[PDB]
Parts: sequence; structure tokens; C-alpha cells
Amino acid sequence: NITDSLSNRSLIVTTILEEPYVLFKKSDKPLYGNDRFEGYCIDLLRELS
Ligand SMILES: *[C@@H]1O[C@H](CO)[C@@H](O[C@@H]2O[C@H](CO)[C@@H](O)[C@H](O)[C@H]2NC(C)=O)[C@H](O)[C@H]1NC(C)=O
Repeated sequence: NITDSLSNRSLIVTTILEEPYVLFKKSDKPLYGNDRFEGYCIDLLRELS
């Protein structure tokens, strides 16, 4: 069972604005935090979470 062993941990993740991997979300509303970014490795981070 390789489930949520790191469940209570909180991590800080740094990225650089590379267009095919991260992107600002195409919304007029000012988003906050992890809603501000989308892309390939953002989906990788979502799947790893
Ligand atoms: C941290 O994570 C653990 C497991 O990932 C959570 O565990 C349970 O906590 C309750 C309350 O003390 C226990 O009765 C259970 O036995 C625990 N589970 C296991 C498998 O031991 C814990 O709640 C988390 N801490 C938080 C959310 O503050």
C-alpha cells in the first residue's frame, strides 16, 4: 500500500515560467496560489498529490 504516507506534510515547490510546462490560467479573475498555474507538470503535481 503506497498511499498517503506523506499526508500531513506541507511542501514548497518552485517553478520557472516555461510555456509548455506551466501557464497562467486563462481567466479574468485574479486567482490565488496553485490555481494561478496550469500545464503539464502542474498536472504531474496534481497526480502526485
Ligand atoms: C497524520 O496522518 C495520520 C495517518 O496518515 C493520521 O492518523 C490517524 O489519527 C487518528 C487520531 O489520532 C488515529 O486514531 C488513527 O489511528 C491514525 N491513523 C493511523 C493509520 O494510525 C493523523 O490524523 C494525521 N494528523 C492530523 C490530520 O493532524
